[PDB]
Amino acid sequence: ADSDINIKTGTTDIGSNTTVKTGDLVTYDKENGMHKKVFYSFIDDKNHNKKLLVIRTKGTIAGQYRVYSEEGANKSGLAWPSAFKVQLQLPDNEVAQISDYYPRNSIDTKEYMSTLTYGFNGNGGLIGANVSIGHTLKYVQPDFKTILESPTDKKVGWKVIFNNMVNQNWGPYDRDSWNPVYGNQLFMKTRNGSMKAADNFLDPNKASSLLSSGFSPDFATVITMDRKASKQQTNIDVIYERVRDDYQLHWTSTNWKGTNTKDKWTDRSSERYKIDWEKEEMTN
Amino acid sequence: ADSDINIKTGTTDIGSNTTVKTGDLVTYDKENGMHKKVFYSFIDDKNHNKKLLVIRTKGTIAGQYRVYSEEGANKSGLAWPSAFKVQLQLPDNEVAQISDYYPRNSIDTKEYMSTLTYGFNGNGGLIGANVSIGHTLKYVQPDFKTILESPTDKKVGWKVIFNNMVNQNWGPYDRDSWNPVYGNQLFMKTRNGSMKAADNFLDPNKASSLLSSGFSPDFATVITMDRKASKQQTNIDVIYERVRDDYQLHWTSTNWKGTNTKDKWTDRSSERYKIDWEKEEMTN
Amino acid sequence: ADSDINIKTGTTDIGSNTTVKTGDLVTYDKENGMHKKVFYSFIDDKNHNKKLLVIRTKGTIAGQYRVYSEEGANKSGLAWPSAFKVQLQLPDNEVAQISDYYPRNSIDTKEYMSTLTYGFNGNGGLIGANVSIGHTLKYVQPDFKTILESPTDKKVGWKVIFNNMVNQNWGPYDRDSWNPVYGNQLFMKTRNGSMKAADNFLDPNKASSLLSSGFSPDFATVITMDRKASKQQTNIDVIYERVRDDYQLHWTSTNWKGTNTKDKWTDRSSERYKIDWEKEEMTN
Amino acid sequence: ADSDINIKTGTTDIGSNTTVKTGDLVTYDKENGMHKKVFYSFIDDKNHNKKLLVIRTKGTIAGQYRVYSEEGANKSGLAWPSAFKVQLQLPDNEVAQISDYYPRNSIDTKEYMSTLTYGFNGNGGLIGANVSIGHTLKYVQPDFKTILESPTDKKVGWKVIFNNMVNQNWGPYDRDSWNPVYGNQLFMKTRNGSMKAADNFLDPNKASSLLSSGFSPDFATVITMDRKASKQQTNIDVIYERVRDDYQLHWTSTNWKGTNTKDKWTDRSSERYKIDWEKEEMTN
Amino acid sequence: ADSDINIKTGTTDIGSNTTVKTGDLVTYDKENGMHKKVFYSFIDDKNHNKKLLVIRTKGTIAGQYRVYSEEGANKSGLAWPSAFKVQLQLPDNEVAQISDYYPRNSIDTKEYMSTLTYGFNGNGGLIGANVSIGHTLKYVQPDFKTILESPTDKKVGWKVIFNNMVNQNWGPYDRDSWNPVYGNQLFMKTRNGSMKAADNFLDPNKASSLLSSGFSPDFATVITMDRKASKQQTNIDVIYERVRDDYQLHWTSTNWKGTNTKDKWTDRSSERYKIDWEKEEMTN
Amino acid sequence: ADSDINIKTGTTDIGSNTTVKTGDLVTYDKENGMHKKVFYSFIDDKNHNKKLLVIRTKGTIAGQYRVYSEEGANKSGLAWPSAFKVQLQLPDNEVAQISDYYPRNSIDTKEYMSTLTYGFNGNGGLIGANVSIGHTLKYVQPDFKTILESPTDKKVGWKVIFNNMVNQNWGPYDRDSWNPVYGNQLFMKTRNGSMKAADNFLDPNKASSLLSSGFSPDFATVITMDRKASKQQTNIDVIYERVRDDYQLHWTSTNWKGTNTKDKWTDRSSERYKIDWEKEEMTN
Amino acid sequence: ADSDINIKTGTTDIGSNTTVKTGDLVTYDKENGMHKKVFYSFIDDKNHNKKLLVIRTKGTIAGQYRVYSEEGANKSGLAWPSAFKVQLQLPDNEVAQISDYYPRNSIDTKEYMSTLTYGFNGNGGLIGANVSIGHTLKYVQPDFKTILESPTDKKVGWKVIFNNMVNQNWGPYDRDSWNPVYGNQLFMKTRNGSMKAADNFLDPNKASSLLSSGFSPDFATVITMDRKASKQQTNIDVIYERVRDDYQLHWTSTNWKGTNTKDKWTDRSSERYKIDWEKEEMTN
Repeated sequence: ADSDINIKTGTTDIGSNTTVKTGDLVTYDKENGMHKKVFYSFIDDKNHNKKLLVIRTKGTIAGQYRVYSEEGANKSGLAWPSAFKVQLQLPDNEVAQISDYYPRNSIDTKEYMSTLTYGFNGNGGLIGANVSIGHTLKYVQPDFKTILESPTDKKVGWKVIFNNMVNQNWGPYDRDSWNPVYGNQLFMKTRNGSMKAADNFLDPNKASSLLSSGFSPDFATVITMDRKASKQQTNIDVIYERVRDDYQLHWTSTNWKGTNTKDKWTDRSSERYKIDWEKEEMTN
Repeated sequence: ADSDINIKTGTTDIGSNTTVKTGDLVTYDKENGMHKKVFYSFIDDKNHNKKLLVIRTKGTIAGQYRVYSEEGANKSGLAWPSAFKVQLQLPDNEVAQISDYYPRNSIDTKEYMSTLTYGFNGNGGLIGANVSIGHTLKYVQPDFKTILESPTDKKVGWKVIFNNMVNQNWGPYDRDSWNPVYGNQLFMKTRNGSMKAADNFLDPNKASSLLSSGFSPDFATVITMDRKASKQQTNIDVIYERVRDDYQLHWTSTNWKGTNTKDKWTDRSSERYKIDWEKEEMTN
Repeated sequence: ADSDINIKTGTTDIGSNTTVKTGDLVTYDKENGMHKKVFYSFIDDKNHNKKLLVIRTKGTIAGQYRVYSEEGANKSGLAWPSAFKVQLQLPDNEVAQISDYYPRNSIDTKEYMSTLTYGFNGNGGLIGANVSIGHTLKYVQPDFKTILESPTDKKVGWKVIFNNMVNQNWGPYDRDSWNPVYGNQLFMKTRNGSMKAADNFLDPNKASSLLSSGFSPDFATVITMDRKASKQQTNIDVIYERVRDDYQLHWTSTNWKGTNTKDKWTDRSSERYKIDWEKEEMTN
Repeated sequence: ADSDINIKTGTTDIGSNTTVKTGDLVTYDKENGMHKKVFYSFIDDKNHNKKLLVIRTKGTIAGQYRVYSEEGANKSGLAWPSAFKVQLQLPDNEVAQISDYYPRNSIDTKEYMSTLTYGFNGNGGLIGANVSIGHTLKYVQPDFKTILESPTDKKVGWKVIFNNMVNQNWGPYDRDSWNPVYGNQLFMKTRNGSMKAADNFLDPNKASSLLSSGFSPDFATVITMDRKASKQQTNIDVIYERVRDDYQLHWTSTNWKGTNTKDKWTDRSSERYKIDWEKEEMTN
Repeated sequence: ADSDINIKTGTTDIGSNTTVKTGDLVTYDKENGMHKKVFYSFIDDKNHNKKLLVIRTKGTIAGQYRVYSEEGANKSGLAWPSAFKVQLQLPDNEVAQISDYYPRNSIDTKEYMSTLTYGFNGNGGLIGANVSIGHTLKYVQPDFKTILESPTDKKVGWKVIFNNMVNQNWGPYDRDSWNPVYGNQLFMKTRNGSMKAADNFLDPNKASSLLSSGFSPDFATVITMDRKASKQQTNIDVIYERVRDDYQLHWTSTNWKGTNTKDKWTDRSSERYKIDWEKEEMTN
Repeated sequence: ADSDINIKTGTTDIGSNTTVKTGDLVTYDKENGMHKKVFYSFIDDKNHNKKLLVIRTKGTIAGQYRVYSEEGANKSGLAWPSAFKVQLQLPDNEVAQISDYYPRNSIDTKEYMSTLTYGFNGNGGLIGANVSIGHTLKYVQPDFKTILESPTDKKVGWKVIFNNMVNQNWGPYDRDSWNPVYGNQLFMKTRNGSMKAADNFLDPNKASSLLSSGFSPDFATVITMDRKASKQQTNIDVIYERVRDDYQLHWTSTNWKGTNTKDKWTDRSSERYKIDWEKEEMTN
Repeated sequence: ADSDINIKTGTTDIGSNTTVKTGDLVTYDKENGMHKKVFYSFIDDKNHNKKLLVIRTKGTIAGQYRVYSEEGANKSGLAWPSAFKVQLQLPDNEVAQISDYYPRNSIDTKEYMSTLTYGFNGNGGLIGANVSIGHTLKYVQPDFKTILESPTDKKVGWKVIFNNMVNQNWGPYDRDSWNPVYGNQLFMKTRNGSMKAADNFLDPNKASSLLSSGFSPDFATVITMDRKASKQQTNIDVIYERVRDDYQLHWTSTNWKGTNTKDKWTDRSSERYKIDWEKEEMTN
């Protein structure tokens, strides 16, 4: 892009020959098991008109993939995290504004084709099967899709939701995955087994790593502030969320039918913060 | 290209050993939900005869993918954005001129072939089926095609229109996608379901990310101005648009037939701007 | 190549530790809708015996893809650009000479093979079907082929002609694409439709981007001049062309048969220019 | 990411123009055969508010893949390592905190498709076989999955567990791999052989290299400490583990049926360590 | 290679910290339409014992792809270039010697294996069909093969000959391509057409770009000379060739049979040159 | 990894702004035909607490692929090297310790999924053929697998053993490769031939290059030593091994049955060495 | 490797901040048509204990692919080069030793798995067809294999032998390629033709480029010498070889059967040389 306009590389960039102020803020949630890391770097480029503070939202959010409760030798349920979210918010009254953020929403690329279709040899003719022709396509489906919640001048949000999961190397089961005979098969182990329901749950290790241990954010954001602002201080609200579902399962005495509610429980490890732009330091 | 003429890399470039002026202008639309970011960098290279101001049109445009209205337990509609556009315009009287822009329109590459065709073994002969031979091809179709509206010395425009969308992992449905029995199936959930029409709409998360939250421009442009101009100031008109369609659906008591009008509503978050070339600053 | 002779990289290059003169010339065609950009960079390397001026032919040429005329509810035509050309010419009397140019004409790579052929099991024998064996191949066909018109010491020409186009994801139709029953199907929408012919044309957005808006040159050239020339000035003739065709269509009351003439109309946005080698500046 | 916000590369980084202190600590387990390497590098960047000590956990853990015992000409067993783990722990009372770690848990990418499905030619119709359509998919399964145990402010853990193994180039056998007739076939050599059971074990060289010799960690971690801490010293607990299983096998006089217990034995080469932050040295 | 011996990159190279002399020689053939470009760069490295002059043979050779003559409404011919050659020669008496040249002759890589062959189920047995097994292979065939004519201390030659060409996307026709019924089909348009033979020739644009306009050399060579030579001057003979064939065609009143002679005509734009090693300049 | 923690590249590295001592030790085995090369480089980084001497084990080990003996017109054998090994050892009493080594043992990656399996159309149902489903898989098998012998604080060992070999482009024969009718076919030429057995051996050139000439180590190791050690000297034991097998073959008057013993003969070109850490030199 | 031990790149290398002596030696064989180029670069690194002279064996060896003799209208032969070899030798008495060489012998990588095999549906059972299962495999076979002759402290040799060749795009014929009916088909043109045998030979241009013109070595070697040697001079013996075969062919009056002898003739362009290590110059 930059070099495509024949501009020398790095000419239209920022963060050079200046004294920046980085930092390190670490916080842990003893109850929800959520790790927090908001590594920052203040930018005060002279050529750049406004101030900057690139916010790197590191850390991790645990999974808590465990059997929360059992209700008999044939009935039991499991709670698993379904959507880790980070909706950072900035108070309206503050003049500070979000101006750039990564990741973002990118186009999804398909690859469609057509193999063979003709009216044979021995054989007005506007059959409806004209769409019933070669339809070869291809694309990929990551199990967790890092979406970007539609931001604004105040709130920048992300949502890493559950797309689908493969079980027993058979069927890309998703958040609904309903089979009338067997119910849902998201984390099943035996279809017609007679084992204990609490113990008849798919092993967390042989599944996606995100569910078992957790997920680690690596998202980034920059907030821009007027250089001539009287008060060089704002409020950063960091919010780590989790959406546990209720993947219940019961034995119909013939096969195991399971039902999963949507967003049964939520967690919110919100945390206030203060930015000392004058000191170019994010106070803990 | 440059090195292919044996020129040393970077010799025929601009933006070196000079003092450039960058900046930051952020604006948000409280009603249309449109974000605006026009990050700029003034260029005043001595070897280069004219002035420059590379305009980087960042920001985002929301999607507003929601059920706008319902008209009964069997009839309802949805409004979804179809074409985000950025048609920046510059007044005619101003001597400032656009000279380069990215992205542009690139050639589309196919890959055609032929598998097998012959007159068997046991078998003048100019059958019409000579085109009915091996026709294997391959290419890709992004769901949103970032077109470049044919620019001029004043107006440089872009249009990120909707190419197609895949639903239920079955059929690359597009802006027309008409099936006489079922109507349009762009965002359907159940074909023969009996659920509420307002609630019988495909979930925004399991679709393209652009529709749900929105789309973020990353387009760039440069306007060149005479170095000996008496008045070192022009007018930049930044325009963010959206084209919501009207994807209604109704139950024929047998199956759900939906119709989508074209360009039912539009939005235009136009914004005047002033460039202080003398100050090498884009005033807010 | 250079390093293959064990020469240090960049040793046999030009454009280093010297003062070059770049520039910017912008011009627009109010009638033909053609943009012009001849970004230049003068080279006066001391080690290099001759002078240089690398000419970068940027800009764009509009498409003007519109329904030029209609001749009844069943007969109508469309004019679409078929070959954008840039034939720069330099007057013969001038000693200035072209010496290098990019792009050029490159070899086309096929990939041929053979799957299976044998005289079975139960089965002198020099059948003509010895060529009727495994014939698997593969290669790519870009829709617009940037050819290099055979240059000389005076004229360097390019021609970006139309190779083929895919319609309805069915058939790589080309500049002739004749089917006796249906005529030409380059930009058809309905084969047996009853809609208005002027409105029965394939949408420009769902086709190649070049036809709808236009095409943007990025070609480059260098002209070399004697360093001891008495008159340090020549004449650059920049020429942007377009070849609109006449893709008419008519309804045979059974199906739509269309005919496309070849090179029905042309445009030539020729422009004289003057090079001030003494000033190392391209005067507008 | 960094350059996507147009920041100059390396601007938002640490570890520059400062005097760091590296080191080398080597320790070996004469009994368990575990190698230990905790290569370290102290960081005291002035711009960075806190202290750092990036911990590189090199070394190796042997496999001890040998026939531990035999119980007759037809019955014998083998002990093989199933899960190498490194759960470094830091005492709670110490203010030192973990802030970043690599590797982490990444999304798993599938690639799903659909080949062909239609209601033929000669042939309401809501068959249950609508999911019985083209389901072409592909992905990769590494035999050892480097998982990241859900960390916290004190404990950062890893677990390189056994995913699956291919035997005789036939069947991706895993940790359960139960066939009722033949039992488990993880490390079998002959299915209906009459050879000695202790000698009827798959050769360690023609299997995964990890089991035979061992596995070498290359994991990394950084602990951050308050710069104004009164006591500049903490306690690093490095722990190398192993989980030997009991892959026994017996001859049923017709075929060899083997059973593998889960986590029969474990090893823990825990090692206390002391960090002299004042000296910027990790004492052995 | 160099770094594989642990040598620092660039240590065993030439052309550093020295004053080289480049240049520019341009010449055009007003009759044969051949462009000549012998861009040069003198090398006088002190560490290197001998002198150098790396010769870069740029320029182009036209195609002259036109209907040379017609001999009736059914008989006509076409002349097309078949082998562009550059055989640079240096006089024997001169002590100057060629020492390195690019391109060179490289190995051709195949990729072969077997799919399936077995003696079925129901079925000494040394059938001759043991070679009639899986023969899947793959490789590529460029249409023009840049061969390196076997050089010597005096003559360094190249030959870019015609390998094959694809017509009508059907059959990789080559320099012989004989079919008894239809003759040769190298540049045919209609097999059983009744159109004028002079006009019944494949369009040059829809074929390889080399034939229509021409081909551009980019070959390189270096000649090494004794540093203590009394006479610091030699003679460079640059030779650009072309081999037009005679692709005639005639109508047998049933189908068009064409014959192509081999090397019917040739062209030789030889050019003497003088090297002033003392001046480190290639005089025109 | 390093940059993933946002550390500047090269910050956590060693071997900079210091004076290192390299060297060159060459030795050849006149009898076993083993070449020895232990290229070294002493490291004395001030920031690094300990000393270093990176040991690069270059050289080669011959193959000696020849017909060692013949025992009649129908019986003969061949000796071929099966496992080149380099087990460097360091005496226990010496405080010097191995701390890092490359290559190491890496995970093996498969690629598995399913094509198609269903219960047809016209057709409780827990058939054992549920594993008999789409089992498409693929991976690579190098013929010589560079394993890493499980090291310790004293001995670091490698073993490049024979995985498999392809003969006659038919069958990936391995170290056992037993066919009851034909015996082993590792290096056979004719299955039912009548030629001399000593001459009926597969040509060494049309096989793997390692067997014919030999194999060249490129392995590396580093030993770390206490900086405050009283005696700055240890003993490096370099050992190059070879494991010739006995691939005999005999004619059963119908077909050639061959047998290959395991590890029939071995060679050990052990060599003592002395490191003068004080001189920073490896004495020959 | 180097950076894998966390060593800074280039730390354990040679050839830096020192004055090296390159050179240029050119020689041509007027009879055998062999070019000779032994480009050299002396290395005298102070840190490195020994001396160095990296030998780059450039040049070329002609092919002489011509019809050597004809013996009747039906019988004729062709001589073609089969194995270009470079066996450089150094006299035993000289202390100079070879220590590193490129290219070397590398492992060959296959890619094998199974597609489908099962005992059907309607169908102890240890059939011999258990090896008759999915055997999909793939790998590459270059036509000329650059082998490394097993070197020693004195002689370093290479051998670029003929692997196979494809004729008529049908069959990868090799050095034996015997078919009883047609004989050898290495360079045949017509199988049942009646043309002159001397003229019935495959055209050299439509075959591998190596045979027609020749092959160009690019091999490299380094010889190391004691720095304290009394006599700083040795003897380099450069040897370029060729192995012409005798590919005769005769007409059996039904088909053309050809026989090719092995190594019928050889050539040896040996050349003595002298190294002046004191002068750091390779005298011609």
